[PDB]
Amino acid sequence: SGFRKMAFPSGKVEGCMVQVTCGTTTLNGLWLDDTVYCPRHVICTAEDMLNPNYEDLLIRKSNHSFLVQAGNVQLRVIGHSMQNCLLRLKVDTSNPKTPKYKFVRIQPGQTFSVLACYNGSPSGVYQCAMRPNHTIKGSFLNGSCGSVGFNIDYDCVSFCYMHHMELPTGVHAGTDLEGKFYGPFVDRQTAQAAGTDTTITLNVLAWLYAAVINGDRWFLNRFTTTLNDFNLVAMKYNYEPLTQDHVDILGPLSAQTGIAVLDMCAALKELLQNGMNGRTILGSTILEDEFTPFDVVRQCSG
Amino acid sequence: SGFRKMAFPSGKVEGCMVQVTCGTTTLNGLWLDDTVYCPRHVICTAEDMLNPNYEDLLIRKSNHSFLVQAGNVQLRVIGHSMQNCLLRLKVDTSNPKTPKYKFVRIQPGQTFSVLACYNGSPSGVYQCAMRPNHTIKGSFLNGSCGSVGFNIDYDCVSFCYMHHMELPTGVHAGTDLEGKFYGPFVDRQTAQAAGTDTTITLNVLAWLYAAVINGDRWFLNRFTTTLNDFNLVAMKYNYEPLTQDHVDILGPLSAQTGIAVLDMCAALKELLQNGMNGRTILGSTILEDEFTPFDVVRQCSG
Ligand SMILES: *[C@H](CC(=O)OCC)[C@H](C[C@@H]1CCNC1=O)NC(=O)[C@H](CC#C)n1cccc(NC(=O)c2cc(C)on2)c1=O
Ligand SMILES: *[C@H](CC(=O)OCC)[C@H](C[C@@H]1CCNC1=O)NC(=O)[C@H](CC#C)n1cccc(NC(=O)c2cc(C)on2)c1=O
Repeated sequence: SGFRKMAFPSGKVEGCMVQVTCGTTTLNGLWLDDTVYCPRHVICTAEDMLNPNYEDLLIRKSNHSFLVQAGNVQLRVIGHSMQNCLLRLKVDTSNPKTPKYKFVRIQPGQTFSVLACYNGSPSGVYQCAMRPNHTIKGSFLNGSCGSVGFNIDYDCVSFCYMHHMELPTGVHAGTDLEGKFYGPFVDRQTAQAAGTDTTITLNVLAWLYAAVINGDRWFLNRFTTTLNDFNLVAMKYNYEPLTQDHVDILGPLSAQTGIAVLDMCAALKELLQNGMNGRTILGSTILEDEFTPFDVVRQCSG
Repeated sequence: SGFRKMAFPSGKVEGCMVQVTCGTTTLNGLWLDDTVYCPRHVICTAEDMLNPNYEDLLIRKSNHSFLVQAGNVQLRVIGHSMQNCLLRLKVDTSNPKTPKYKFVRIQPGQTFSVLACYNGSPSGVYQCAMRPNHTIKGSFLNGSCGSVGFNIDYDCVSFCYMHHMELPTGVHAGTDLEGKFYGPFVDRQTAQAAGTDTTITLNVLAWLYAAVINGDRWFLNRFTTTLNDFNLVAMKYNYEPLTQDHVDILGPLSAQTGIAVLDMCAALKELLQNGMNGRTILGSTILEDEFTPFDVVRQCSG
């Protein structure tokens, strides 16, 4: 019945994306009740990037210094504070399109949809995963900062990402909605590097479980193996190692397909060794690891 | 700055997705002003699939025979007609969340976002392209029919797709919002086949133009070639042939990168002949053809 990388619907978040300008510099922010969250680097000038004192740069501002527009209509600011790497700006008006929501801090290999925005307007939406090295392989132009990542859960919106910046390799770094960065990164134009990235092993498996449910069984083999043998191979190929928790978590997809997590791992193990022979799994010629167990069922079961 | 497959934001459409039940059978429909469009096969029973008389099956129904719920609140039906392969159901109430909109009939290789829905609720959103053989490689479970495809253009929503059914290969068929199918397909459980599929040549190019703007130039070469030589190779590899219109259309990305459409085609030509040597373009190990010229700029320029 098909397997696509698919995002959550964006409407609920769309109604929360306001424009924040401070002096000249203009980026997106998130409007939940009478707060507007945006990156603190909104207060920076082109120079205040190599080495900026935020606490200081900010002590040189007031509520009226910041301009917040919903589509075209300004919100009057009445409070402005620093929340780690964000600004928490109080506003005269509380958002009428504010959904049920929570702020969460996703673990690496966990996924979220990004809503890419410019001057407060949403430009598009795509799925991605939080890398082990604590990065994102997003698509983000200049003015994209403030753009958010989120998981929906019925009518509840869980915010997990706000975009701050791009790193050397061409990869993206940002923070939770508590303004606390992901990985060891800082809001400055210094030379910072993402660590070496591993492959999210659990996700790769879930993706085979999905290939199977989608009638794609070629790479299946008879061989089994122990978590122990498999972990030795995983290290070679820079795969994140498998914890029994992970195998328990694949239980539902395991039972659902009548393939034992460890039988599947044996199939993977082989693929890591025996290439793919220019075949395709679900149409991919590489091992997709941006799909959680949860992603897989949700799509393949309701 | 990154290149992702990204959908348009779904909010505008989200507010248009109602549940339509007729007897037992329950699928999604689209609520624009006081009309509800849904597939006509809503009126079918499990048996009325191999060979159903719709005009007849429908002549055996009235306005109250159909149940339309917005989230949970019923819309009173006051008119029910057949619009080719859709139903046009009139309702007591006009939709308060109806956007500016038009109904268009995209050409093959043109793309749209799909909003996958179940019992009137949106489940997720993904980009795809209308294949040359007039199919879609979507992800669609049972109850997904009624789900729509669309292009946004500032605040205007252009509807181009409604989902009717799956075909042998694992591919998806449906219609425009005039109820007129795409390709030679019919709303019946007969054996219908998609033609052989070609590769959307223009899109493959735009995707290299994007790889280039995203600092990915390895596959570039010195060789040029004429539209004529390139078309001969295209046929071999089941690529859709290049019309000068197509090359004119790549003009903006051409100028934008200082690579001449025909210089780029020469690079492609080579790739079709000289594999990829297990390299990646924009991280893909195959030639991506689900990206229009227009898709490419929009993402890489605002
Ligand atoms: C924020 C955009 C925004 O809205 O703010 C301006 C109004 C951007 C997002 C970037 C632009 C390109 N791609 C992105 O993801 N972030 C920045 O530009 C940050 C600002 C902060 C903090 N920033 C500032 C200065 C330099 C850099 N870049 C690098 O450090 C860097 C080094 C290498 C190599 O590649 N990038 C940066 O992200
Ligand atoms: C519509 C789902 C819906 O909401 O209607 C039921 C309430 C589905 C969408 C399908 C389900 C699985 N994947 C999809 O994209 N469409 C149908 O099930 C249609 C109905 C019509 C018209 N339909 C009916 C009967 C058979 C088939 N399938 C095939 O013809 C077929 C043959 C092979 C091989 O694979 N599929 C069908 O789509």
